[PDB]
Amino acid sequence: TDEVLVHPFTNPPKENIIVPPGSKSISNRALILAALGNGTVRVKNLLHSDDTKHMLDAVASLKGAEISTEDNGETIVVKGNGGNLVTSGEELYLGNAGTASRFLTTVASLVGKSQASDDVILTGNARMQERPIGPLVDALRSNGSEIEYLNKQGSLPLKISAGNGLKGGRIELAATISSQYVSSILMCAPYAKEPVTLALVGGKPISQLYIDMTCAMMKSFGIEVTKSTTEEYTYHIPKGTYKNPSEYVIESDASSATYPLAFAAMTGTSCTIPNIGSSSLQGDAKFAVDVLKPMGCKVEQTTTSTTVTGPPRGHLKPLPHVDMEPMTDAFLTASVVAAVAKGGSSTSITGIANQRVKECNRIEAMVTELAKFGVPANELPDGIEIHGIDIEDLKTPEISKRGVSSYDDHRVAMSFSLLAGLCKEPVLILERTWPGWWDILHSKFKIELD
Ligand SMILES: O=C(O)C1=C[C@@H](OP(=O)(O)O)[C@@H](O)[C@H](O)C1
Repeated sequence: TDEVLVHPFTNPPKENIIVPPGSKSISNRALILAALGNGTVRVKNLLHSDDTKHMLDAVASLKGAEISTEDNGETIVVKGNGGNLVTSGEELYLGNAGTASRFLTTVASLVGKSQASDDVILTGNARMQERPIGPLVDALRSNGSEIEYLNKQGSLPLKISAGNGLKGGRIELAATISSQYVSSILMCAPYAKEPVTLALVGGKPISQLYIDMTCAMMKSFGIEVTKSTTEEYTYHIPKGTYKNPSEYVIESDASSATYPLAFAAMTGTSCTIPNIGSSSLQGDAKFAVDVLKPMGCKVEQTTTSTTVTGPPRGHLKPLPHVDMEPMTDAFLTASVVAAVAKGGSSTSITGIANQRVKECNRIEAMVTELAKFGVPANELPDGIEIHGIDIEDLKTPEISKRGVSSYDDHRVAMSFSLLAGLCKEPVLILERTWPGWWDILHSKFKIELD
């Protein structure tokens, strides 16, 4: 963790066009779906990260899916043959890419034998080898997979016997566990022998929006999942093969999009995200229309683009109540916008209890740091209540608590960098995804730093 001193947004540019990096969640799914699909797909706007880099090399190794890059590595070309994969004999090294290991574990259960090997080995580093993966291994074994823990019980490394495939039919999966286990099974379900009924048991899953994103992406690749008539969390997946589209563009990250949009809202300037609109797979795409618009912003949104122009500085309106369940990651951004919407009514955000168990307690972190700016705030039973003030923010002193703590949480720091820009003197962010945001502050918004 490092330090960054954000200078006031003294005279921002009038208009600004920002294309955020691609979504991580969408990037990771697209590579699995393309590897299993039939046809050659050019994947654009992929987010390069631990998952994708390890995923890319893992798919490269398996026989039956070919990976290459074009246009200076910005285009990933995947040619699938319809999911007829065979072992290379190479151990697939996944580092500590948690999502890749969950997705690839079920892919490996589909792989056929070769003369080099009768199995697929999935490995990773020491942190990988402490990650629990039991609930997924249990469900695949229950469906005919043969999986051996090669080191510690319940984690990678895994040896998955090839040539077995998945029986299909009913697969039961506990609902308390990561949605990434559900998603991992959904994407491989069409390749089971028998059509799959994926029934979550033991309660309601928490990250339902990410299950829905997997289903919608599956539909883009030619396979429509259907929900049960009597069970909200039972999914019926046809047997089939994905049809790879000629091109698939990874949506830019709509959560990251909220920070430049909030900048425009908060400075009385204009920001356009030219490739994120109302047809987005991501709930956070609704931030502009469901948060910034009621708060006094002039907002236009087409199916694929979003433009936000804030009201004059100091003129944001409090949003008396907003349910941010469809977009919980954007509540930190909503909170700093609300901090300068003078009331009147407070801004009350509910539906974000799940946001209390992330890197830090983000609700608690937001209340405590807001106090440092002179912004009253308090927790609600289901969220947060912000008592916005005039842009008479507390003037910042040097080397005497000018530090805003980010609690090692990426989003907390980016949110408070916006509020920092509205103060009368520079503000230092302490204990500081999207490294380019700090670059974009200086290159696009032309904000001085350090
Ligand atoms: O499938 C995905 O891409 C994601 C599902 C969620 O995981 P959990 O269901 O474990 O919360 C989310 O927290 C994570 O950031 C990404």
